[PDB]
Amino acid sequence: GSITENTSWNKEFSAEAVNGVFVLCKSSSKSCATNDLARASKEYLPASTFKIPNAIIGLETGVIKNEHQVFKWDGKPRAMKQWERDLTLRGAIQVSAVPVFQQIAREVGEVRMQKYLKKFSYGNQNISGGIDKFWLEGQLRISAVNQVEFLESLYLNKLSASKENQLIVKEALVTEAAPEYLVHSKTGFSGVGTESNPGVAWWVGWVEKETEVYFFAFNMDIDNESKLPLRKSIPTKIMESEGIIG
Amino acid sequence: GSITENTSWNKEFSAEAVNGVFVLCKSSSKSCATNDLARASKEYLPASTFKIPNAIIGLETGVIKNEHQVFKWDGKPRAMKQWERDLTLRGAIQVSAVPVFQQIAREVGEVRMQKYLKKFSYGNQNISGGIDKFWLEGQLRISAVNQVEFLESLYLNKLSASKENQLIVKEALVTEAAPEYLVHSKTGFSGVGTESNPGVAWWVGWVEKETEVYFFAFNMDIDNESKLPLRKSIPTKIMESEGIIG
Ligand SMILES: [Co+2]
Ligand SMILES: [Co+2]
Repeated sequence: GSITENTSWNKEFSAEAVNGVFVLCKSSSKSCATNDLARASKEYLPASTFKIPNAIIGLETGVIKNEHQVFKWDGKPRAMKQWERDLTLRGAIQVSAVPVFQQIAREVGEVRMQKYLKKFSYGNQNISGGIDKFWLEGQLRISAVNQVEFLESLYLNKLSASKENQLIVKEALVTEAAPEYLVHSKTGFSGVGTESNPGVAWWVGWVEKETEVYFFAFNMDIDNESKLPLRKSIPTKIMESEGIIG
Repeated sequence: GSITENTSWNKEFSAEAVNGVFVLCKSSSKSCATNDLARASKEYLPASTFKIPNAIIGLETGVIKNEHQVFKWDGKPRAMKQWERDLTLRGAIQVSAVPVFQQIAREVGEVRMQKYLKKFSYGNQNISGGIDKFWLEGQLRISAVNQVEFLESLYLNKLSASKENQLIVKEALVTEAAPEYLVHSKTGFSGVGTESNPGVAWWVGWVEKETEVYFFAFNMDIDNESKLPLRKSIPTKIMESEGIIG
């Protein structure tokens, strides 16, 4: 494949005073475009975007029984109110109920987790810092480019997991459905960090538009929760401008 | 396997002077609610709702290679401009590209087609009169209740087909995606026939709302295409009133 830097998208970033990068790749031509080649290769905490490989591994190892698996709430308090209730896989993925996936990771275990991340070529594959924390506040790091490569393998069912489990996770990732296109995506947010070293916000996934497929990965520095919506609005505006969605 | 009449839905029909039926079943098809007990089991030509079993059979027999199958347009005139282009499986289903599925049917062949419709307990299983038009103008008939049972089996991956192939068709059927739910569905429209012998319009599928699932099937007599949008608005209004979608 190839990648080229462009500038026609910069306006979307400057208008919101955002420091970030968008990587958009066209499947048929194996061609990618980005506003920042440097940042496209910089690696950041996956945060909730890790729910994608975590879900696949959970299914492949049997921790997650099947597509109809219901994650029953133990009634015990949770960081969020929307996390306090029974959830399906898609439900757990969207409200991004950390507790549910922390449990999954713990059951998967360090040896197996390490094994699949190697097979998935997932970022720096560093899971040190707590089996249930590495993707949240640990050592794991991944770039936007690596995100799209990973998502393409998932789309093509080429990851080291059953076709069935990859299919299950892909449908759970459906976020927008239109007659002409289907959007599979996942958000991520590590936190606000500081102004010196801000946290990171993500939005990655792919668009099946007509006979074409567009893989995308977006990330930005964030030191204030009020800016969260930008993780989706900026790349959405870009893809709308490209005539892919909207 | 009970069917219970519900009078709180009739208003949606009478308000539009529509003769039809809506069948809704929470959790499973063994207990369903409907506005018309008799019509709920009355069988009608499936029209394009037949694309669901046709797609599954196409995949099972290998006629449809896999999930990424592209159905190429030969450049010859098709009934709708929206059909004159290459299409993916979901693309063909969403725009209801009849010629794509007619070719799938021809390749499947009468022997295999008959075998699978028997396996799926699909309506009266009558495919006579022409392998590429039995669901369009032939003698094949299926009721709203049968549609729900068929869709339920698909949801549970209980049809006589690989889990992989059922998953492929289920994603291609996604028509609405919201944070709290996903709607899998397919429309149908036989034509307008006459006033004395009206055609039929369908909207069948299921809603995955939170940890619950609702299977539904709607059909109505129709002799004027201007009334077609009602196949969706009436059942949508009923499910919105039930607090399922919207
Ligand atoms: Co897809
Ligand atoms: Co589903």
